[PDB]
Amino acid sequence: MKWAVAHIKSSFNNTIITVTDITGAETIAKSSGGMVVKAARDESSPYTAMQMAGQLADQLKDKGINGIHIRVRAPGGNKQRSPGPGAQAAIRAFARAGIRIGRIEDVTPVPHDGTRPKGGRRV
RNA sequence: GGGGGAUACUGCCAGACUUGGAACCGGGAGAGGUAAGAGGUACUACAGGGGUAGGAGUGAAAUCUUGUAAUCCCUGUGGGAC
Ligand SMILES: [Mg+2]
Repeated sequence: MKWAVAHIKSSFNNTIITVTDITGAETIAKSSGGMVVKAARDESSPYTAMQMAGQLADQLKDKGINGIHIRVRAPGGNKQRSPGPGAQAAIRAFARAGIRIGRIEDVTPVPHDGTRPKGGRRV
């Protein structure tokens, strides 16, 4: 019974995923949108997220881990705040890969009043 | 310009009257003001540990950034705004 935690940085342009142990100071598997898929336009797709979850599940099985919690985050703060579409797709692809999922937490770093939000309002 | 009559009216004279404003007390309300301090989270700087082919961004791209190990993750120490 080995427990791991997968970090999913889901954006509107990418959904990088890295898998660590409980302490988090050691990583096991990692794969971003462009790590396996060669199109930047399709790096944030749910199909790319399921491909990343599948290609991480076999490495997790090789390392000896069958269950991972999910710590999903958006960029957060002075950028995009809500989680992207790749989070639920990655977690469902992990659950369909055989890897059990327990707790899933949305841990996007939320600022109360952080630095100045870069934006153009209408543009 | 100057005389007589009137006293409502307004201006003059001396009080008063409490409603108008002014002053004080009571339990409450308020992102009211200055002064001081602490705090919240995020960000960021460097350093350390893990890990290894891209991260960022776009309508799509490229500059930019990354093999001097970035992205992501963990630890720690400072930073200024908010
Ligand atoms: Mg403009």
